[PDB]
Amino acid sequence: SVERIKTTSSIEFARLQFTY
Amino acid sequence: SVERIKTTSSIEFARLQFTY
Repeated sequence: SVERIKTTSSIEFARLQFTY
Repeated sequence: SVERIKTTSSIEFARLQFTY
């Protein structure tokens, strides 16, 4: 089966992850 | 008297508050 990945417009969660 | 609450499109101030 085939699907589409939905991407959030906000990367700041991952940047907060990196900083923390 | 009634009014409408205006919400900012950016939540990262509160997330920075939490992390800090």
